[PDB]
Amino acid sequence: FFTRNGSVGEPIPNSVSPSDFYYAPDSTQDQKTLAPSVYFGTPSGSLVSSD
Amino acid sequence: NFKELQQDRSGVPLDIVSTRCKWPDFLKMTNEAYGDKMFFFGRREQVYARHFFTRNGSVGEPIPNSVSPSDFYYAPDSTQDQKTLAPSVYFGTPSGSLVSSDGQLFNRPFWLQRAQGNNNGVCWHNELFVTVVDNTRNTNFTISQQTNTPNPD
Amino acid sequence: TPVAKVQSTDEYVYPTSLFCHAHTDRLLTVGHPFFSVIDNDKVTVPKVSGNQYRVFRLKFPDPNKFALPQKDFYDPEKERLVWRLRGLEIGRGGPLGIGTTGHPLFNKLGDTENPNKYQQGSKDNRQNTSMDPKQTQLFIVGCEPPTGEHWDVAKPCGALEKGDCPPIQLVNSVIEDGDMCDIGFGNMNFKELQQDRSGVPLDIVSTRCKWPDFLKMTNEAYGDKMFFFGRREQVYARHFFTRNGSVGEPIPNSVSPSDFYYAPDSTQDQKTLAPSVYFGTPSGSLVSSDGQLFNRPFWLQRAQGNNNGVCWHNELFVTVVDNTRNTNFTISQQTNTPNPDTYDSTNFKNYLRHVEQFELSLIAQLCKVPLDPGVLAHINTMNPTILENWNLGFVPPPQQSISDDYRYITSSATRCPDQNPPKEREDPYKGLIFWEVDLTERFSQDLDQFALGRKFLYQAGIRTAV
Amino acid sequence: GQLFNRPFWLQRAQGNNNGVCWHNELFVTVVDNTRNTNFTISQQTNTPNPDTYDSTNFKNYLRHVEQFELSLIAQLCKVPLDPGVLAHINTMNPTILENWNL
Amino acid sequence: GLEIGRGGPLGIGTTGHPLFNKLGDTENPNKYQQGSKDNRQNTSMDPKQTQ
Amino acid sequence: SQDLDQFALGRKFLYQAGIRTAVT
Amino acid sequence: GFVPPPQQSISDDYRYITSSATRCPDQNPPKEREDPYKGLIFWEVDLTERF
Repeated sequence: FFTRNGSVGEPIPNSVSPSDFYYAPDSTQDQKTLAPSVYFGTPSGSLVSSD
Repeated sequence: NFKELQQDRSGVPLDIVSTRCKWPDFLKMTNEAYGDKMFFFGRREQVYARHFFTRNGSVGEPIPNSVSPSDFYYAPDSTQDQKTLAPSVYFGTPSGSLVSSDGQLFNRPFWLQRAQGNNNGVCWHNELFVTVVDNTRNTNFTISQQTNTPNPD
Repeated sequence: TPVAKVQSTDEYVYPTSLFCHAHTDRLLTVGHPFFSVIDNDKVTVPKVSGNQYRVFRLKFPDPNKFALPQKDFYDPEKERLVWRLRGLEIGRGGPLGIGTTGHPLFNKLGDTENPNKYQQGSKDNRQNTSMDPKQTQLFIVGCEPPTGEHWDVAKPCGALEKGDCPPIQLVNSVIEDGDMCDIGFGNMNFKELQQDRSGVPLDIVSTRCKWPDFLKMTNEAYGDKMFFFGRREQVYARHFFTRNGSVGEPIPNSVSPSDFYYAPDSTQDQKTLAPSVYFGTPSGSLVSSDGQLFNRPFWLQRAQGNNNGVCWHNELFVTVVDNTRNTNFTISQQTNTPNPDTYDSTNFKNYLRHVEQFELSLIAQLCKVPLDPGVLAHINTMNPTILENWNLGFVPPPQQSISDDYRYITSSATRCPDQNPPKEREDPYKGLIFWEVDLTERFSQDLDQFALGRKFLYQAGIRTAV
Repeated sequence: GQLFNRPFWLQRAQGNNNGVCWHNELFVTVVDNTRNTNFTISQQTNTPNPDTYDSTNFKNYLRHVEQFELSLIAQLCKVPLDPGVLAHINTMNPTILENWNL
Repeated sequence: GLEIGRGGPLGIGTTGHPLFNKLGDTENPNKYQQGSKDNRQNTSMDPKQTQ
Repeated sequence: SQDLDQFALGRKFLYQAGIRTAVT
Repeated sequence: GFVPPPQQSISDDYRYITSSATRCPDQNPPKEREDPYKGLIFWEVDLTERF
C-alpha cells in the first residue's frame, strides 16, 4: 500500500467527518503539512494452481 | 456514527471519518410482520486483521492495578523504562483478502420462488428497492495532469 | 429393585402435535472488552468481550398450568406435561470482524522467529504486545448447565521451595455467563498458574479460560448437559516469542541429537544460554460469512444422548461463543474545552467499547408423561426435583398439631413468640451467573407469524390454513 | 480437518486380517499435532512481597497436558479348529495356539 | 468400531534450540555477510502439522 | 459391557446399524 | 432391589497414585462393602480362580 508524489489536485477538505470537526496539526513542527492522500495498492494474483 | 463518537476526527480513514457506517438489520427486517423491507437477500463478508496498532491520546480509563491489567499489573516502578504504561487502546487494521471470480454474487440470475416473509415478491405501490454493496470492484484509478506545461524535459 | 440401564425419553415421554413458538425481543449488551470499569466497587461499565461464554438460562412457562380449551387429551390425575425443544435459532446482529487484545507490560524478551544476532538480559524487559486470539464458534443446548474443563493448581504430596513449578490438575466446572473461552494459550487458570501477571493479554491475565468438556458431557448417563452442539475453531502461529525470567528448569547438558555434551565455551557471547521458554502469539485467520454457525435454524430431530430434547424443569441452557464479531469500537472524547484549532494528544480521551447483539428463537413441542409406578420411580432416580416441581410426590406425612396462638404477642406477661423463621430456599443454581432470559410471557401458538415458526412449517410441510 | 472425535466402523480391513484381535491385543497409534499447546506457567517462588517487577524474581516453566479417551465396539467371533485351520494358524503365528491349548 | 476421544482445545505449540546452527538468513540478504567461532543463535519454529 | 446404548460409541453403533434397544 | 442413585458413580482414577501434587491416595475411608471381620485374623484363602 503506497502513496503518490506530485502537486495535490484536490486537497483534503478542512472538515473531518469522523469527528464532525476541523483538524490541522498546527501544534506540531512535523504534521503541519499533510502527506499525499493519493494512495495506490500493488496488485497480486496469488498462487497459480493446476486445478 | 464516526462523526459524533470520535471527536478526534482521525481515528478511521478519510471516507468514513465523518460518515456513518451502517450494517443491514437482518434481525429486524426478517421479524417484520408483513415481510416488505426484504423478501430475498444474500451476503458474502470476509476480513482478517492485517496490522495491530495503538491509539495516541490521554487515557480514558486507566488500567486497574489488580490482575485486570495483565503484564502491566506488576508495576515496573523500579525501572525507568516502564514506569508509565503504553496506551492499552489497541485497534487492528482490517483487510478483506483476495477477491475471486468464483465468489461473485452478481452477474447471476436469481429466481424469487418462495420469499422469506409473507410478502411473496409483490411489488406494492409499483415500487421496488434493490440494495447493492460490491467491495470487489472498488479499484480507484490514479489520474495525472501536466499542469505546468508538457514543454520541459 | 426398580430398573438399571438409562432408557431413551422416547419410551416414557409421549409427544403431541402441539407446537409453540417462543423468542426473545433482542438482547443487547455494551461494555469494555478487557476489564470492568468500576468507581471503587460498583460496576460502572461491565466487561463485555467477544471471547466470553454467553450462557443463556431460558425460563419456560410451566405447561401444567396452561389453560388449554379442551384438556381431554391429558389427565392431570395421572399425567404431567413437559416442553421438548424441536427447533432453535441463534440470531447474531453485529457485522463480522476481528478484535485484538494485548498487555502494556507483556513478559516477552525478544523475537526468536529469526534472530540477526545473539542477545542480552536485564530487569523489566516487558513489552507492549497485542494479538488477535484463536477464532472460535460454538453452540451447546441442554436442560442442565454446560461442563467446562481447565488446568489448575493442585496441592503437591510434599513441600516445595519458593518459586517451584505449580502442579497441574484438570478441573471441571460449570461454564457461566462471562467466563472466558480458550484463546490459543490453553485452558488454564491464569490467576493461580501465572504469578507474573504479565504472561498473557489483559482480558485473560486474571481469568480462567475454559473449554467445553465434550468427553464428559457426551459420556454422562442421562445426556442432559447437551443434546446438540456445533463448533468451529481455527488458529495459526503468527509470531514466535521468548519469555524473560529466572529459568526454572535448565536445559540438560547432554545433547541427544549428537550423543555429546555441548557448551558455548569457544564463543564468549553465547556462554549464557538464552531463554528456552517459548510462546507463540495465536491468530484466528480470515473470518467469513460462509463459515458461519449462527443465523441458521437447527431442527433437533434425534438428540446425542437419551434425553431427546426434553426440557426438564421448564429450563433450557443455550451456550454461545462467537469470536467472529469481536470488533472493539474505539471511542474518543474531547476533554477540557471544545475550542482548540490544533491537535494535541492531551486534549482527547481514548476509550474502548464492545457491543454484542443476540436474538433467540425456539420451537417447543408439548409432550405428555403418564406417571405410572415404574415411570415415577425412574423419574425420581433420575432427578427428584422433577417430581417435587410437579405436584404428585411427597404425600402428606404428619397430622395436625396445636400452636396455642397467644392473643397479645407483644405483651410482657407471656414468653416471647418470635418464630416466623424461613426465608425462601429454592434455587440450587443460585451461586452461578447466567444470562437469564424469561420466555414465560413469550409463548405463542401462531407459528406462521414468526420467522423461525414459518421456517419450521415450511420444513415440516404443514402450510398455514387458508 | 480433524480425524479424531469421530467413530470409525471397520466394515472391511485393508489386508487379510479383517479386524481380528489375535492374542487378545490391540494397538492404537495416535499422533495429534493440532493440540500441541504448551502452557507457559511461572511461579513467584523467589518473590513473596515485591510490588516492582524484576526478572530475577519470577521463575518460568513449560508444561503440556494431553487428554485421550478410547472407545471400541468388539464382536465375539468363534473359530472351529480342525487340522487345516490348526496348521494354518500354527504357520501364521505359533504363539496363538501356544496361548490357547490344542 | 473405534473412536479416539481428544479433550484439550485446538492449538499450535512451538519449539526451538537456544543454540541453533544458523549462520545467516538467505531468503532475502541485502549484501554479503561474515563468520567466526560459535555463530549459533536462539531460534524457534512451529513444526509440520501431522495427524 | 454388553449394554451398548449406555455409552456414546455404543449408541452410535446402534444408531448406525438400526438395532434399537427394546422399549420396556 | 436398588435403582441407580440420581448422583452417578463416575470415579476419577489417576494413573500414577503415589506421585506428589495429586492431593492424597484418595481412598482412606472404608465406607462401601467392608465386612465386619476387618478386626479378625484368618488364613484367607482365595478360591476365585480355582473353580
